[PDB]
Amino acid sequence: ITGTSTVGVGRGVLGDQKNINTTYSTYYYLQDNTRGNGIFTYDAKYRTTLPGSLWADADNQFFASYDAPAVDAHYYAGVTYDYYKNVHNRLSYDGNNAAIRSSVHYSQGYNNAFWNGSQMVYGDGDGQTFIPLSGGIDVVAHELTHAVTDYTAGLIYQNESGAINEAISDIFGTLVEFYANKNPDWEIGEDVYTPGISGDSLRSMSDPAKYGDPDHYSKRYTGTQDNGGVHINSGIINKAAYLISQGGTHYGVSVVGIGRDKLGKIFYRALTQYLTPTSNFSQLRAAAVQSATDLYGSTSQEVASVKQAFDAVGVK
Ligand SMILES: [Ca+2]
Ligand SMILES: [Ca+2]
Ligand SMILES: [Ca+2]
Ligand SMILES: [Ca+2]
Ligand SMILES: [Zn+2]
Repeated sequence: ITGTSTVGVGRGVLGDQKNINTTYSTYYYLQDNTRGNGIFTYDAKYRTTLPGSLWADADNQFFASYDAPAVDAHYYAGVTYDYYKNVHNRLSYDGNNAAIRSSVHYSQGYNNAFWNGSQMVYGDGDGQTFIPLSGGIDVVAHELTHAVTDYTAGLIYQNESGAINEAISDIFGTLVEFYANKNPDWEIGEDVYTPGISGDSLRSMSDPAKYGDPDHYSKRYTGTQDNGGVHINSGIINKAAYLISQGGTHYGVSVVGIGRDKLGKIFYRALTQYLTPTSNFSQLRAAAVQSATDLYGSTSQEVASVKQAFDAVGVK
């Protein structure tokens, strides 16, 4: 809508207060004009019809419990946009400031969130397996990174290339969590998964096997579930990425960490320069090595740590 850019205040899913960018024209809408061509948040009102209605509010105050997922989806889309702009010089997901759109209150008791090809969608959860999914910044950034992947490498959502696709979203979802820097960890979804159980998460990058996910190529899932295990075999790549950043010894191979910034720069380059739609794990290794070579030299510690980390998870 056309109006005056302004600032509202609201409470998110976890009860924390934040400021959000809004647009005023009779109502106050969740439209943020300060970022590229805009961030737009919609109410799907418990239906599956998308996008729903652009979020309208009478007083620019978003403290109703019904408002909370909209506040978070809107605010964390913001932070994610900022991460890509400030750290990798990418303007929105298409690289040309495309509008970011999100719908919340999608369906009823829906325990997921997804990028549908054109927008993010967030369920409310059923109140015991999940609370509203936009409450976790790693989740929001994971979903938005899918949009990024679709516009660059375009990894097919199947088998190994799908696992890479999922791993890239977890990796940057985690980097974005560290960027916004409030309780960052190497777990996925910990803020919104099982509200009545502390210490757990949906997936772990530091130890994927914690939840039964492979952490070595020899343990990869080769059946047909989950599109050939795109959320399962990603644990192998997630583990490599964790090692590259933080270091450690894994299956007897030792890896010197090079830290988060470099891991981000390497994986973003691999993603935007060398990965293609059918890249498999072995090609991801070559892409990451080549990336680190471009950035730090063939005989750097960085190239050596990348090699170390893929040897550790059994990927040649
Ligand atoms: Ca209000
Ligand atoms: Ca966290
Ligand atoms: Ca996390
Ligand atoms: Ca939990
Ligand atoms: Zn995903």
